[PDB]
Amino acid sequence: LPSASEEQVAQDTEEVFRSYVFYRHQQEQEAEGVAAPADPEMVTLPLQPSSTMGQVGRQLAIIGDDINRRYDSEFQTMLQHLQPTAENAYEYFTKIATSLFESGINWGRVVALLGFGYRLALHVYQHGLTGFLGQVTRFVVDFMLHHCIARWIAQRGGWVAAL
Amino acid sequence: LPSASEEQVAQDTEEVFRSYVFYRHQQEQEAEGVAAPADPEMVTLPLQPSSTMGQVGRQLAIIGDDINRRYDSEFQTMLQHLQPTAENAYEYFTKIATSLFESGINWGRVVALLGFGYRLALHVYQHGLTGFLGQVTRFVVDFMLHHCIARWIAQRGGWVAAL
Ligand SMILES: [Zn+2]
Repeated sequence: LPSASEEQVAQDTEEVFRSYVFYRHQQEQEAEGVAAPADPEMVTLPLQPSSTMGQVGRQLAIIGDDINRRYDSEFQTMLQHLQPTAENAYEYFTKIATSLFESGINWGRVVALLGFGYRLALHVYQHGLTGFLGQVTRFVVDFMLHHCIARWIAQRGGWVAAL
Repeated sequence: LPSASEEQVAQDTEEVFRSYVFYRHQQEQEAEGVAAPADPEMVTLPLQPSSTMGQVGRQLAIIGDDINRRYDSEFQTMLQHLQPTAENAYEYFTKIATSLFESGINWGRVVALLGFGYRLALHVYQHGLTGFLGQVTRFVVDFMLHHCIARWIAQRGGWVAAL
């Protein structure tokens, strides 16, 4: 039977990324307590915990905690310099996302991209750019569609292959 | 010989919309003088006046002056209520763009979409959201790609068919 198409995977990315952000933020609160950076937008976003995509984004947040520390530490330092406008956010997002996939696609790099979206969203919020988390979501969804990441994931069996 | 593909047209939209915005803003300055709403972002954006897409966006700005007055007057009134965040801008953009093409595609509706992008960009700038004109450009480019407007234009002979 047919598994998810490129188009279905590309649509699914919205929910995977929202779920990743939610559970990653929850994990950061668990690990850092009152030291965790505040972003109420990441607590209140749309969530369907029991859905397959909700489960996938959660699992990527969990495994990301252990495999993404390298990509992450740098992201934090290399974002301190970004200005809170939509254009600067887009330009930075696009340069870094492009660099992550220059030598091909793998699951660790997909998780890195989700984590970079997370850090970017958090940074712009901390610098006063509210109402932008949906925009970072759309940056991620659209980048993965047009840069053939959704196609690659469909070829691996869809987002469920990440469970 | 092959004319522009869907993909080529979709890419061309960036330059068409930037050129439309530039020349429409110039026309508004010519018609309104010191009454024209200020948006320096629309004067300094990237422009290639002699290119085909630069010529097309200019022509759409000119013919738009006479055919878009209906769509426009309403846009101005119905945007007064939009809040300056990326999310609200996206949600409004998407609702209105969707409504414009619900009963199909024609050139007047394509110009209406460019004009709505113009008004939205101007509104959010006037309400303090700077650095967002590229974002409205990307809303327009991506909407026209995924809503098969670029495909329709390719079927008409490409953006040059609008000259
Ligand atoms: Zn797209």
